Amino acid sequence: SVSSGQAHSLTSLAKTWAARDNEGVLLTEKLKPVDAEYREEVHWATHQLRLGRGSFGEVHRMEDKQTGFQCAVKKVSLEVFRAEELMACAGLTSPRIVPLYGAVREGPAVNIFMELLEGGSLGQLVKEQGCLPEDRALYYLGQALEGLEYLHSRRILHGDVKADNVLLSSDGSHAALCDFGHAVCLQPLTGDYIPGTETHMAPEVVLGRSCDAKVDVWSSCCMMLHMLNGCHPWTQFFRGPLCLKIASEPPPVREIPPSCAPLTAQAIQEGLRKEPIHRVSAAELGGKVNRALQQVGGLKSPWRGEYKEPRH
Ligand SMILES: CNc1nc(-c2c[nH]c3ncncc23)ncc1F
Repeated sequence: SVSSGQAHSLTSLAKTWAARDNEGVLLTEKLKPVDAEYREEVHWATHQLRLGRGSFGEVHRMEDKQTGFQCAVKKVSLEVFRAEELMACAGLTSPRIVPLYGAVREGPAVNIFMELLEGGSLGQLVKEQGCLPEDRALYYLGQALEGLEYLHSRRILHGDVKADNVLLSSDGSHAALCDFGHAVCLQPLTGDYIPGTETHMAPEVVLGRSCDAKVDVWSSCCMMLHMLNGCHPWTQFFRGPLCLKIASEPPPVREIPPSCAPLTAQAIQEGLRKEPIHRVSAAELGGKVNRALQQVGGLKSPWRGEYKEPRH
């Protein structure tokens, strides 16, 4: 059956789902079961207009019929369901990670319920604006790294850090990490891995070497270059596949715009060190990014300003 409760009940129940009628745990007052049940189109209803596409399923705006509260729902098949989806975001203290409202299995699918962020993704903002000004880029990279810092401290690796997996609030002030389908647990180094976006992959993952929290740091600076240039790393210079180039070529520091401040350029360099032992952690890179943001003048640029042309 489907009960109200707390994160540990959901995670241990997530292990039984990932190991393989209506069961789960709702972690918030907004979503309420009726007679210990919670079923699609019966106790809650999906909206027709889709929110987007996740890694292992489409994301929809839903609405609880009793309470009237709306949330995001990602339907993931049991055949591709990973317990790390919920363990990466269940009961987290950080505001820079999209909070889990609950997870409920209904037959062959698992319905993951998450808080709505109405501002769209950072990827959509970059597509619309063309590219973001330096202070806006630093600001969002700073908040992404606060989220990563917190995840890494809890032995969780995101595994697909990019603009599409960073949601924004309506006013652009708050940013948070979403989509934990590539999430991996860390031991006192990584375990089993699902591949993220090729352009954001660290050299250690392509070389087949042992990976750790520093993979998300590499990806976060690839996301920084994307924000600044309007295009992913590598793609202006090479055509796919990129794995042999990522392994052999120098890190894409040449894609740092020359307009950038000293501390911004230096921050991107330390985050894009090829050897993960030489590469800064999330917490360390976050410090550099905050200091670089202060150097440039803080967050001055307007929320959805003019269209800056991407690099060609
Ligand atoms: C589209 N990809 C994903 N999106 C969200 C998500 C949560 N809350 C949201 N609010 C507004 N848009 C989107 C979302 N979660 C996981 C995903 F894989």
